[PDB]
Amino acid sequence: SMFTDWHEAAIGKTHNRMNFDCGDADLNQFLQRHARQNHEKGTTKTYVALDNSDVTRIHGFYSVSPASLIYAQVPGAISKGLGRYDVPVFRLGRLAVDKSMQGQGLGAQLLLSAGKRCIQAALQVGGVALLIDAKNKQVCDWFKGFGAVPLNDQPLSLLLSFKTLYAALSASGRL
Amino acid sequence: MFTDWHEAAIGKTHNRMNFDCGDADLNQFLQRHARQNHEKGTTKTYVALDNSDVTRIHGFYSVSPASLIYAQVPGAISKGLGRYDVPVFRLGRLAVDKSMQGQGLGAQLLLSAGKRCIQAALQVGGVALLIDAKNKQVCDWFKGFGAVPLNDQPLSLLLSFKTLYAALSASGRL
Ligand SMILES: CC(=O)SCCNC(=O)CCNC(=O)[C@H](O)C(C)(C)COP(=O)(O)OP(=O)(O)OC[C@H]1O[C@@H](n2cnc3c(N)ncnc32)[C@H](O)[C@@H]1OP(=O)(O)O
Ligand SMILES: CC(=O)SCCNC(=O)CCNC(=O)[C@H](O)C(C)(C)COP(=O)(O)OP(=O)(O)OC[C@H]1O[C@@H](n2cnc3c(N)ncnc32)[C@H](O)[C@@H]1OP(=O)(O)O
Repeated sequence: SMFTDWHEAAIGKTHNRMNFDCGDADLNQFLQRHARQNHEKGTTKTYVALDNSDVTRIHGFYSVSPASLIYAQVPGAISKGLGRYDVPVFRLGRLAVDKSMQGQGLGAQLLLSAGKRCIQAALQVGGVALLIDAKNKQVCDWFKGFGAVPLNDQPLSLLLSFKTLYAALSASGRL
Repeated sequence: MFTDWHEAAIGKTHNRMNFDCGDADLNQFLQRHARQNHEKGTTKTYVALDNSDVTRIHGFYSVSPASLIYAQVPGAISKGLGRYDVPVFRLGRLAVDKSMQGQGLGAQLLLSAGKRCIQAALQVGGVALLIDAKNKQVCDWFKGFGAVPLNDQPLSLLLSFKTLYAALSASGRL
């Protein structure tokens, strides 16, 4: 039942950013107004899930950028053995699926794709987790279902460690 | 310019004891932390190895992803009303053995660190190297490559990828 008739690419000028509605105006507007320009500037890189038949149709997207957190915010399961210093991460700044395609596994595939992409980059430049600011309790619970864990004093901000993500990629044959 | 060296990720074969850049904190980092931090993923360290002795470290640098709050970055323009970060890579360490200093190895490793981070940023973002200078002397060294201080921290500098890419493209490295 999982939707797989799509392919991943960097956001580009040919893609239909207007005909996307994930149900959250802020994410729709980011795709419309900011994703492509930010990608070219380098402030955040956005990747789209494109329909295999209509290559202009965006089924979903995610966006990443390098970041860091102070030691006080990081749960000990991640910071154990690292010393009392800033923790390098990648922020998953955006993740969205078009409402017409939701609940079909595309969000899960995109989260794992983002994690794989950041893990690969971290082999060159460092980083140990994805940092996620969840919009609400429901979204927070969605990320917790993949092993993301809340920051120490910010319950809606989560860390999904590359250790957790690597194990999930392994168990699902996605390495 | 000293060029009889090659670059590798820090590993178990390299001689981390026989290295002295004249700064004890940086020697101790190389001895105690560089390799373990590389394997843990908190910072990646790359060494300049003598072409005649693959265990001999002449210099090294270390990098990691980071972010800076808008308020620290000169000229940071916002697309929203809320708090935002400028995505960077920290150049956490840069050092050259005292016997090899003044021969352009530090400059070469700075450009190598910039190249490596620019290439990663093509996948995952980032716009500059962030450098915490040890003192005024080191601060001026980085300023010699166009590094600009943060707004309220004169010893912390940003070296834009715009600057680094121009040099690497001109020299054929990118
Ligand atoms: C960082 C931020 O931007 S936070 C804001 C996040 N974005 C939004 O809230 C925008 C609005 N919502 C959306 O875009 C989407 O609904 C998302 C991204 C939240 C969810 O993605 P969707 O594609 O809608 O749903 P999802 O990918 O969960 O599809 C469910 C399938 O994924 C997989 N899946 C979901 N959760 C799990 C899990 N915990 N473990 C294993 N597999 C899972 C399964 O295959 C599941 O199908 P099944 O439960 O029927 O077997
Ligand atoms: C991030 C941190 O860790 S801050 C702490 C920095 N590290 C230290 O302080 C440790 C102790 N010091 C050192 O390890 C070294 O002395 C360093 C890294 C500071 C300098 O590296 P070195 O290899 O000693 O010096 P450097 O690479 O500048 O050698 C000079 C050559 O570099 C090149 N170079 C240096 N500055 C410039 C410049 N502004 N523009 C162009 N080329 C330059 C030139 O080729 C120059 O040779 P020339 O002036 O004879 O033509």
